Amino acid sequence: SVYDAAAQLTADVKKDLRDSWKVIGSDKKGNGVALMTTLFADNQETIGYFKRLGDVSQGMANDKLRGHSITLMYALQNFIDQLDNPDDLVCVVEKYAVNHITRKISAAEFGKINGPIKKVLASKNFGDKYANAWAKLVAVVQAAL
Amino acid sequence: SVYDAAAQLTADVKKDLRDSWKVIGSDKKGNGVALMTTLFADNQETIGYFKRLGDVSQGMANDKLRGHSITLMYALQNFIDQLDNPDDLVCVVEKYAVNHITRKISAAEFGKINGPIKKVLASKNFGDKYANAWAKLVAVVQAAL
Ligand code: HEM
Ligand code: HEM
Repeated sequence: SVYDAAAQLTADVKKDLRDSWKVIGSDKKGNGVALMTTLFADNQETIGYFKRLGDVSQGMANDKLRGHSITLMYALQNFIDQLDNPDDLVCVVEKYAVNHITRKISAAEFGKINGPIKKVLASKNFGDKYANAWAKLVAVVQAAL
Repeated sequence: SVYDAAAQLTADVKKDLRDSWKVIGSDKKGNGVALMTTLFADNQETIGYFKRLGDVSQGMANDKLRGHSITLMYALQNFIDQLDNPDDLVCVVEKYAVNHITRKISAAEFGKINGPIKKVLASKNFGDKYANAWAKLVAVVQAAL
């Protein structure tokens, strides 16, 4: 359950999430678009779900993709800000889960984002330790799907 | 016609928005729920769009409502952060507009949030000057509806 998954976010996992977010979250537009383009590059099969965005290879020049990417980063910001209170983290996670459930995005599908996160992370000199911390956060959302 | 609506956000309006948000956005959970419960109390008919949230009477104690309220505040945080770049503000405003259009929420219906915003601002002692500034930000989204 999402309640069990939220409990896996221990003291050090939270710390690693905050430390890395401090850097990644500094450039939401830049890292946001980088995140999405990497997803479409590594997992070409996911592009179908983003039909509304249009020509996704345009990257930053695509207003819809840019608007979506920035918005995704504020969702991550939301998660980071709720780390102190698991009750609040859970209700926020379940809120964002609703629309993904509506789009038939499964847990396995959602998990595709870990690759892109690991990459953007590595580009900022944050290794496996941080990639794994984020994978645990993503797992909380997966549990709600 | 979003860009034209954004043109109304002059240097002083943006200054008033940032200053009041410094206070309002410091307690997203508390002020977010206050906004929603005030909307429900002032315009009972708006509850019709929120059947998914359940018993909205519980207010803060209702996990679904709390989750939605906090998330709404990050949309505003997003807007405030994009004020200086019309191109980014516009693509972000249109991104958020998609789901509201899908729910058949008209510009007039969306405009009902102005009353609640005014009361919440007043709670923190921000007068009409600030309420009008926020009305202009809301008008930008209304232009996309
Ligand atoms: C860290 C991971 C992710 C976060 C935090 C996240 C967050 C969001 C948010 C906030 C939205 C905009 C609000 C909405 O319309 O629901 C959204 C939309 C969307 N997300 Fe996710 N998402 C993530 C990963 C994914 C993945 C991996 C997929 C696809 C396999 C996915 C598919 C979608 C789709 C299809 C949309 C709608 C796009 C549109 O038509 O504008 N998301 N996501
Ligand atoms: C300050 C203005 C507002 C902002 C910034 C805002 C923001 C948001 C956000 C971020 C979401 C969650 C993402 C999504 O599903 O699209 C949302 C959902 C929603 N909004 Fe708005 N909204 C505002 C005003 C309103 C008003 C006045 C109404 C209706 C009279 C409305 C009705 C809805 C509904 C029905 C949902 C879905 C809630 C659910 O079932 O969980 N919104 N809004």
